[PDB]
Order: sequence, then structure tokens, then C-alpha cells
Amino acid sequence: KRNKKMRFAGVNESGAEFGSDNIPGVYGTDYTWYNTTAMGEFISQGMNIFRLNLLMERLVPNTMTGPMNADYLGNLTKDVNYVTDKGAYAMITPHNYGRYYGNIINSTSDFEAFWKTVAGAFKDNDLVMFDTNNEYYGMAGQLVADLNQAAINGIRAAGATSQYVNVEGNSYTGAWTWTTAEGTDGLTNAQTMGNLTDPEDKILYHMHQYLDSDGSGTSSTCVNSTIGATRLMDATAWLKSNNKIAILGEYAGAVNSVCEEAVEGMLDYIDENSDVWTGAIWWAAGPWWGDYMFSVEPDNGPAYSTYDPIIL
Ligand SMILES: *[C@@H]1O[C@H](CO)[C@@H](O)[C@H](O)[C@H]1NC(C)=O
Ligand SMILES: *[C@@H]1O[C@H](CO)[C@@H](O)[C@H](O)[C@H]1NC(C)=O
Ligand SMILES: *[C@@H]1O[C@H](CO)[C@@H](O)[C@H](O)[C@H]1NC(C)=O
Repeated sequence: KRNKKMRFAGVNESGAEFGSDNIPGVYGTDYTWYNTTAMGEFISQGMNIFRLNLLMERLVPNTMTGPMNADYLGNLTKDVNYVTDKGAYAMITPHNYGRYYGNIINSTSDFEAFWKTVAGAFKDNDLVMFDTNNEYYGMAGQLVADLNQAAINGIRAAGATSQYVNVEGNSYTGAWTWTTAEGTDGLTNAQTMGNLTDPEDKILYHMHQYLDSDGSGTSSTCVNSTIGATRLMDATAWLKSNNKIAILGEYAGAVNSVCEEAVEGMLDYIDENSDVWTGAIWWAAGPWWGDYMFSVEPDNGPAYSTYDPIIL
């Protein structure tokens, strides 16, 4: 019900980043790519954005300054092209939590090199979005901002000038903790991330929101009937104040009455405040979820029949 009131409505595709113990890992054992048929169904239903998750170390092995692995990049491009050739947006998401081979990415120059490399492969695709990194955590707030800034600079330096760059905060880029959670340097996302600059002026602030008590997305129990919209409120104020726009890049509820009402209430809030929220992206689709309580993968997603119409 809630899509044509949003610039971007769609689903995460999760699976190509799985099994991160094993890098490079092996297709079919540790990770997989996406089901173009299922993505095609979502597109023909009216969804227009897919957040394609991947692992940095598989796309660019050894060092962040190295060349790409052509087979992994090949499959990324195949899934991206299926989506963008049909007019939907493909967001490229390194699902790495600010960490490269386990270690916090401390070098902004390594990060800019990585992003200049990945962006060069897609610089002429106007339907591609770049997502600097999924859910920075346990780091200094200033380094996370500086890493995000290094990514924008890398992306534009490669000549990828038409694409929106999704910048993510520290502390799992949670919306509800945007003004409160502090990094190891004592600074919040509100305190560090407003400074980000882009010569092409296409920065989308990329936040996540879950509805259980600790916001982990771990429990099928949603706090209460309005916990979704209420947790967006502080971040919405912040966005209007500093004249920024955002997208809710991850969200989900379980299949129960309270989670359902809380999810639609949140998506209603986003429509009410579409001056700063450009849309929302469900977590998650992808073929290797089985009975995962948030899986909206059409053929076996337990959340699909319930929340696919809500998104739509
Ligand atoms: C791919 O997606 C289609 C549409 O949802 C589904 O019917 C099919 O079973 C899926 N294939 C695999 C291998 O999961
Ligand atoms: C890419 O996808 C093909 C299936 O089309 C698979 O055979 C291959 O192993 C995959 N390779 C990588 C690196 O993902
Ligand atoms: C749900 O819990 C939050 C957390 O305190 C609270 O702010 C909100 O008002 C609650 N909603 C209802 C309907 O009780």
C-alpha cells in the first residue's frame, strides 16, 4: 500500500555475503547470488530498489587497493544489470561493518581506493547506488564520518557522478540512536555525520530501524504498536534541521499483529515525512533464508504473504 508515496521501495538481497569465516569462500557452499526471477516478480509488483549485499574481501581480495575479482564482480554486474535494465535501482552494499579481514578499516585512504575501484566498474549506470558500508559499529564516530567522506571522494574521482551515495552511521546506523549512541571517541552520528560533502550533491543518509527492545532485529517480539514511527522521530528532526535527506535501508517485523501494526505505522510516518525520507527497504530477500522470520523471498519467505502487500 505504501510505495507510490516513496521515491524508493524495495527489498534487501542477502546471500552473497554469507559465510564470512571463509574468504574467499566457495559459491554454493558459503554464499550464493540472487534469484533474478524473484527480483523480477518484485519489480513487476512495483518495487524499484534492491539493496544487493556483498563482501568486500571477495570483490577486492588481499588489500583494499588491489584489483577486483572478476568472477565475483561478474556476478554482481549480472544481478545489477537485471535490475537496472528494467528501470529499478541497484544499491551496491559491502556488508562488512567497517571491517576488512576482521580488522577495523582504519585507513581512510584504503577505503577511498576501494571505492574508486568499485565505482569505476559501474560509473555509467545511473540506476546504481553506492552504499559505503553496512552498519559501522564499535568505532570512533569521527573515523566513520571520515570513511564515509573518503568513499564519496573515491566514487566521484572514478567518474561515477550520477549515482546517489548512501552514507551510513556508526552504531549499526540505527535511526533511534542517531542522536544518542556514542562512538569510542564519545561522539554521535548526529555530531559527526552532518559535515559530509559531495561535489555532485547526492548524499543519501542511510539508517536502519528494528522494533525489538534492543533494536537488534533478533526477537519476533516488537516492543509495542507504535515502536516503529516513534523510533524514527529523533532522526527525522535531525534530518530537517541540517537539511538532509535519508532512506530507511533496513527494517522488518515478525508475522504477528503488533509487529504488523508497528511496521505499517512506521511506513505511514515515512510517507508523512517524505520531505526527508525518500523511502524504505525491507530486510530481507534472498534465496538462502529458509524459515528466517524476516525473509520475504517469494517462494519460501515466512514474512512474504504478510509484508509483501504492505510494502507494495
Ligand atoms: C526463484 O524465484 C522464483 C520466484 O519467486 C521461485 O518460484 C523459484 O523457486 C526460485 N528459485 C530458486 C532456485 O530458489
Ligand atoms: C557466479 O555465478 C555462477 C552462476 O551463474 C556460479 O557458477 C559461479 O560459481 C559464481 N561465481 C562467483 C564468484 O560468484
Ligand atoms: C512504545 O514504547 C516506547 C518506548 O518508551 C514509547 O515511547 C511509546 O510511547 C510506546 N507506545 C505505546 C503505544 O505505548
